[PDB]
Amino acid sequence: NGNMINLTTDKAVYQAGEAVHLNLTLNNTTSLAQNITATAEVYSLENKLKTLQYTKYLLPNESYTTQKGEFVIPANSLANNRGYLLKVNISDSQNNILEQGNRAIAVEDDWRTFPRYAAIGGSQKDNNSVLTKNLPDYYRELEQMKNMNINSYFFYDVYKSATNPFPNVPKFDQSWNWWSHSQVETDAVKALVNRVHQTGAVAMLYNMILAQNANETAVLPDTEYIYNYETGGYGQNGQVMTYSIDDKPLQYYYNPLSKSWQNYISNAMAQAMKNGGFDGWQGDTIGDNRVLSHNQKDSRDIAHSFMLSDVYAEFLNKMKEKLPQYYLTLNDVNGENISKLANSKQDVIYNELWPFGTSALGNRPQESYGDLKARVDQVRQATGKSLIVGAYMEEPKFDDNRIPLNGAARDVLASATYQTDAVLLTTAAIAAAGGYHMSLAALANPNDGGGVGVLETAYYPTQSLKVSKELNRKNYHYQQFITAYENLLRDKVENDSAEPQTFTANGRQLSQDALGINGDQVWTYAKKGNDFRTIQLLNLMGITSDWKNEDGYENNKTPDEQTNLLVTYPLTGVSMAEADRIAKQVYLTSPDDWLQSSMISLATQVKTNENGDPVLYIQVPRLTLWDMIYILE
Repeated sequence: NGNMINLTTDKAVYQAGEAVHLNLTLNNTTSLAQNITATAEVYSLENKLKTLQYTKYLLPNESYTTQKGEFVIPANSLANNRGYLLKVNISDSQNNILEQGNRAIAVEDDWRTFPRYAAIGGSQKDNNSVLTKNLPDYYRELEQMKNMNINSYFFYDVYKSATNPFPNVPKFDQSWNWWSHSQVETDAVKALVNRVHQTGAVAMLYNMILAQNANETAVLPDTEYIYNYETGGYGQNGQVMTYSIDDKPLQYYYNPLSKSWQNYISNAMAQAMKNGGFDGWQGDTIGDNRVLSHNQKDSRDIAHSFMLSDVYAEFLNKMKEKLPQYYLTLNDVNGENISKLANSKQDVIYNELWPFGTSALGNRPQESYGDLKARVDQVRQATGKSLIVGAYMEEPKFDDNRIPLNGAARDVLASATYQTDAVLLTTAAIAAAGGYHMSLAALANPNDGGGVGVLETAYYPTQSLKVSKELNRKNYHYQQFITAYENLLRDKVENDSAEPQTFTANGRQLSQDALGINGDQVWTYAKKGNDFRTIQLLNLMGITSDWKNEDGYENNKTPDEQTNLLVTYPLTGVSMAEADRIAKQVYLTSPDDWLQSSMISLATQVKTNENGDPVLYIQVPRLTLWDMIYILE
C-alpha cells in the first residue's frame, strides 16, 4: 500500500539557513498521454506555508523524477527547531488524485532538542561482524533512515576493547565476543560514520565507562579499582568488582572517583572518536553496586561505602569537561536514578526500559504503555529533556530443546514476522508522551527484508523475526509523524489536568483509565503547550496494555478500529467567545494509513456544563492506532 512517489531529500536534517533539495517522481499510470501534476504543500502544523508544484507531460506509463533545483525550499524559509510536513498529491489532467504521500522536514541546530536515534550494529549472518562487504546493505538501510529524518546513530559493539575502543588498525577481533567471535573492519565503520554525516546526523560510539576486559593487562594500578562492599554477584567483599560468567572473569571495574581513570578513559575515548570520526559517547555500565575504594577495601563500615550510581553525575560532569566538543549520555537502566542524575551534564537522556523494572507510577512493574509514558514524564519534569527509550520488542526466548519460553519464540519457529501493531503501539505510546522510542536499526540483516530492523533484545544484531513490508512502511509513516509534529509532542508541552473523554456514537464511554495501565479502552489524555492543547488517543480497544508483546501473535495487538467517535474537552475558565474561536480551530492528525500525517479540520460543537462553562464536543472520524487532536488556544 505504499506510493511510488519516492519522495527524497538531500539530507536527514537541515539548519534554518540551508535549502531543502527535494526529488519526487511523477508516474503516469494511465493509458493516456497527458500532463501529470505534483503538488507538495508545505505545512507548519495547520498552516499551509507554501504550495510547491510542477507538471510534466508524460506518455502512458511514462515516469519522470524531478532534477536538482526543480523542487526546493530555499534557505531561511523555515523557522528553526521545528518540524514541517510536505503533503504531496499527484494528479492527472482531470484532477483525479493518482497517488499521495507525505514526508516531514526537520529544521534544527542539532539533535539534542528532538533526538530521533537509531542503532547500527554487526550482521548476524556474518558472526555479528562489521564488514566492508556489507556496506551496500548498510547504505540501503541508511538511505531509508535518512528519509525518516533520523538525526543520530548508536554504533553498537563496534569497539575493540573497553580500554582501547577504536584503534588505528585495518581489522580487529572482538575477543570479548565468545559466542560468535565477531570482527570489525575499521574502514567499514569509518564509511558508515561518513555516510551518517553526509545526512546531517551524528554518530555515537557505544562503550562502557568504568570497565576493563579481565584478560588484558590492567591499564592502571589497583589503587584505582573499585571493590565490593558485600559478597554478591560481582564477587566477594573486599575483592575487585568483577563481572563473570560461569566462574570466568570477563570485566573488572574502576572507581568513578579515580582521577587517573577519569583522565585515562576520557583520553582513550577522545582518540577512539577521532579515529572513527565519531561525534560523542553512548555510555554504559554493568549495573549498580555498593562499593569501596581501594584505601577502604577492607572496611566493614557501610558509611565508608557508596553506591556507584551516587557518583555517576560527578563522573559524567568530568567526562563532559574533558570531552567538550563531544556529545555524552549514559544509559540509566530502567530509569532508576533520574533524581540523582538530573543535573549531570548529559546532552540527551537515554534509558533502557524493561517490563520488570519498577514503574515511575509507583509500586507496580513497568510493563504497560502507561508506565512508558510515566517514565517519559518523570524525565521531562526533572530535566526538561525528551527521554530516548530503549524498549526492545517481543524478545523471543528459547530453552535448549528450542522449546519456546514465550509466545514470540513460537512465532520464531513458525518463521513469522514481528507483530506490526505491537511495535507501532509502543512507538506511539513513547512519542505521544513526549519521548522517542529508539527502535529502528541498520544491521545488514536478511530478516529485515530490505528495510530497517526493529530492536528485539539487548544484543542489537539479533533479528529472530521478519520485518514485514507493512511494518517497514508503517514505521516510516510513524517517523514522519514524530518529526512533523515534534513541536506539538515535545516542545514545552506538559501534562494537562483537564480530563478529555472519548465516546462512541451509541452511548459507550471508551476512555476508562487515563494512566494507560489497563487495556480495552481508547486511552485518552491531554497535553498543554504555549498556544494550544493536544488530546492523545491511543487505541487499546479489545487488546491488552503490555508494551513488550512477549506473547507475539498469541496475543493479538491490532485494536478494534473505531469510527465516528466523540471526544469531550472541558474549557473551564474560558469565555464563550474564545471557546467558539477555538472550536473553529480543532484539528486531527494521525500516522495511520488513512491520514499519513495529513491534518484535517474536525467538526466541533461548544456546549456548556451546569455552570455555563464551555465544553468542546469534537467529532473524530476514525481511530486506527493513534490520533492526535490539536486545539489552537
